Parts: sequence; C-alpha cells; structure tokens
Amino acid sequence: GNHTVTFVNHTGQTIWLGSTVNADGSVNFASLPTLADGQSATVTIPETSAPGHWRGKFFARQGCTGTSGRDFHCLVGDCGVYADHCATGEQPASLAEFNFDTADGLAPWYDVSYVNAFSVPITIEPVNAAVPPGSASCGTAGCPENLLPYCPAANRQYSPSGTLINCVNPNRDAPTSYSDAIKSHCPKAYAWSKQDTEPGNQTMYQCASCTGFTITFHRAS
Repeated sequence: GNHTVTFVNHTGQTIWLGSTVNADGSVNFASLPTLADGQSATVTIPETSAPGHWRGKFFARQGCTGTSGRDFHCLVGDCGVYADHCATGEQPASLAEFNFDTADGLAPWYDVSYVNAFSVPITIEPVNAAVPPGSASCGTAGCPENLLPYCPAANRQYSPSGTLINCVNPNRDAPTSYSDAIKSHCPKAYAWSKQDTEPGNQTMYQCASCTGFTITFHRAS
C-alpha cells in the first residue's frame, strides 16, 4: 500500500514545508502544507502509481515573508518564490530523507541529514511498525535536541533580528568541527556526506512493515 507521512510542527514558529525529489521519476506533491506552531498534516506517498518508488527529501522553511510568485522568501531553506511548492533546490536546512520503493523488500529507507545544515531538530519515527523479534529495524532516525547552541561560531547564521537560526556545514564532504559537534550530540543522523562509511555509524534506518512515518520538527528556540 501507500505509506503516509505526517509532519508535526513543534519548532515554536510557523514552518512552510518543502520537498525535493530525485531525478528518477519520483512524483512530487502539487503543494505542501504551511503549519503554524503546533499544527500537523499528513500526505500520502503515491507508491502504487508509476514509477513505483519515491526518493526524496522533506524540510521546514522558516522565517518566510512576502507574496507567493513575486517576493516570497524564507530565512532558512528557501527554495523559490512560491509558498506551496519548491521551484528550485533549497538553501541549507535539516532534511528528512526517504527511499520508498515497491521493488525493495527492505524499503522504506529513511534518515535525517544535517549534511547541509542543522536548522531544527528532526526525528523520523515509523507508524504501526511490526518489528520481528530480535530485529533492530524500524528505529527512530534523528534526535529531538536543539543542536544550534553547540554550533561552531564560524558556521552560525542569524536572523536580521539577531536570533541564531541555522548552522551551516562548511564542508559537506569531509569531517569538520561542525560534523564533530553534530555527531557527538546525535549519532542517529548524517552530519557529513560519507558518514555511512564510518564503522559503527547509526545513520541509516529502514522499516519494511509500517503504514507510514511521523516527521517531527522539534523545538528550536
């Protein structure tokens, strides 16, 4: 069947959901919801339709102002001038990444990625999971703790009003003091692109027997 994805906004401010999909035929949504603090919404992944898989990323855009189609713009994760969908790639932000695949008996795969940035904490937790006895599958990806306070000073980004709102990886492809701090506080997420080749890493998750996922964007201020 088709998996559901529930977005839960616990950040403390409004988020404008965005998504980017791989160039493999994965079908992107016409629009993704805007969530005031505390609100939630659920979408349905069209797995049963061609091409039978969905490889892509969800993220929260923050600090959005202006008019859609004209000057709409976000302080974190901007992906174009439209409030309801991405016209371009996104500026660096926390990512919830998925590989739904009806041809992969281990899918869906999921992970939290701070490779580009840590903006808000993300957890990805399966819904109605049936874990085989002894299996450690269907784990929760990511951690709830706000990691902005542990950001190296050189990688911090501030709102015009002076609030710390983002922590941007200076080198996505090699360990840095940025990735050291992220990994030290949450080993359950990507902090740099090839972390999943480190022995003992806890970056990747899959759950072959669930009805969907809950993506929670946790408190960030």
